[PDB]
Amino acid sequence: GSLCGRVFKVGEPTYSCRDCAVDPTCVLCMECFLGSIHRDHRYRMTTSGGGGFCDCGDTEAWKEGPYCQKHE
Ligand SMILES: [Zn+2]
Ligand SMILES: [Zn+2]
Ligand SMILES: [Zn+2]
Repeated sequence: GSLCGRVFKVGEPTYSCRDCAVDPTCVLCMECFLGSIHRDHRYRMTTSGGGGFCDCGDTEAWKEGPYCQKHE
């Protein structure tokens, strides 16, 4: 498996799963979030200030479902 790694653009929607995130900075991009188990979870969408990365593939960032359909 691989890691997404996408750099967030100013104003890009970011996705966090409150159930599976190891800490509050753990964030997924749109196309990963919708191809993962976390869409049926308690989640939150916030706008990125720019920078940071999509945490898809980072196994230590998630308690469950560290990968989406694209990256697994
Ligand atoms: Zn991503
Ligand atoms: Zn992904
Ligand atoms: Zn989740």
